[PDB]
Parts: sequence; structure tokens; C-alpha cells
Amino acid sequence: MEMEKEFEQIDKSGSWAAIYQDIRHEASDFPSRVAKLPKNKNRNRYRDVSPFDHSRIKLHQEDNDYINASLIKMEEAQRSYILTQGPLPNTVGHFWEMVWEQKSRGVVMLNRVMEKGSLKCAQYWPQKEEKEMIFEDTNLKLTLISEDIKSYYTVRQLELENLTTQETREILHFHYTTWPDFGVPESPASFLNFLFKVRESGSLSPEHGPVVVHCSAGIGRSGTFCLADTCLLLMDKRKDPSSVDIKKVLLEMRKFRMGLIQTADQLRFSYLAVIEGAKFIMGDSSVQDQWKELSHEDL
Repeated sequence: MEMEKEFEQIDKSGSWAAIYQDIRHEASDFPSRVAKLPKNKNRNRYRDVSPFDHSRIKLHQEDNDYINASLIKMEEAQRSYILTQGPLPNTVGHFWEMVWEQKSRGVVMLNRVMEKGSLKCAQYWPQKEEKEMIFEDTNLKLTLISEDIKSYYTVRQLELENLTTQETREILHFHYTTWPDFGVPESPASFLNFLFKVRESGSLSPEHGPVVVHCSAGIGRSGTFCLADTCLLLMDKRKDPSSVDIKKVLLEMRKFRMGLIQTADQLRFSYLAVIEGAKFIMGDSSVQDQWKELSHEDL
């Protein structure tokens, strides 16, 4: 069944909430014992969002290897992602340690530091070239090199230095700044334009470690990003849009981290993004230029 027709069936019958509840019911449940250890209580932003033991990222340190981060491994698509929470004031150093150890080239941030009047993430990267950050617990230094600000998203070029070895790497920070406080964006053009900017950078490519994706809890907006990317990749590999079942891909991803896609309107939005993205995958290259125009990214 073409997903565009499934989409109309669900929309016309008003059954998004019902489909979404079925997904919750069917989703995997695996233990998350390490997350719940008392020594780790101050490393978790939300009590009800934990990585499963089997897919958690381990820090390469002997004292405490725990970070609230999961490795999503999509075997058929041949793409991996690290999904993580917005770093806390005491875990910013752990965050950058993970980036270094996993050899990531890109960090995708889908939230603002302050949303709905409350703090959702620590300010974990430098805002001025001349004021670099030093993370003393993990022996890393971070410098802003350059920033490219567009209307609803910003790309930053960062240099991460391992102070123990003096090795350095370029990290790209992709910051989507215009996800609304409530609901989802009305059109996915801006979303897709951003996703293909991340792709074009090489950050999702197999020669690098997995991209790090986060929002506040690392399951909702972050899940929507990974779900759309994997679905479009699978349609690419097969050049067959009707083979790909978004609901099945989502349940597969939910084997690796709980709760991905937090609302029925994020699910609907995921279908819309994949449907519109398909036009490009199946060979209408000009659509990419239309997304840029519609996104009103400039100025």
C-alpha cells in the first residue's frame, strides 16, 4: 500500500491517535538497569526516558561509563544514529567525550536552549570565537570556528581538541531553531531542506562515526529526524516507495531507544515529510530547489 494512500485513509478517518496508540502497544520493552542505578540519577534529564542496556553508548572511562544515549543501527538502510538527551550542566563534558570516542562528524540539535519559558538543554557549545570552552573532567577543548545563520536553522563549524593528545577534529553543528513550541511545523519543506543539508555535509555517511541527534529528551523531534532519513534512504536503495512501511521502520527503531515519536502529530508529520521527500528520491531533482525557496531560509 502506497503510504500516500494510507495517509489519506488515516487522515480522512481521523485515526492518527489510534494508529499511534497501536505503535506504543506493540513497541519493544527491554531493560534499562544501568540508567536506573543511583549513581546515575544526576546523568538523566527525565525520569521516564532511559536508554536500554543493550544499545546504550558506553563512555570509554572506568569510573562511570554511563550517558543517556542510544545507538540506533538500521541494518538494511546501512545507517546508524546516536540519539541522546540535551546535555545537562554536569554532562556537557560526557557529551563531547562521546562525540570524540564515537568519531562523529555531525551533531544535530532540534530544540532551543529555552522553550516554553524553561531550560531544555545546557549551553554546550561556545557562542563566540574568542571564548573557547574547556571541559576539565574529560580533557577536551571546544572552539567556535564559524557560524552560518539562516532564518530557521544555523550551521556551526567547531574544532574539538583532545587535550591529552593534541589531536583535533572538525565537528559540524546543525541547529534547527524554528520547530514551534507546540505542535509540528505546518509544512515539511523546511524540515527536508535541513535534512538534506545534513546529508550534503557528509555527517551521515559511512566513512564517519554515527551522527549525534538530540532534542530535549532525544526521542520526539529526534525520532522524527531519524525516521524520515531512514525511510527515504530505504526508498532510495529500492527505488520503490510502496515497499517502505513507516510504521514498521518506527517499531524497528524503537527496539533501540524507547519512545521515539512522542505524539500522533509527529507521526503524521513524519509521513508528510517522507511523502514529500519521495519526489526527490524518485528523480525530480528540481524539488530540492523548491524546498529551499519555500523554506525562506535566506535573510
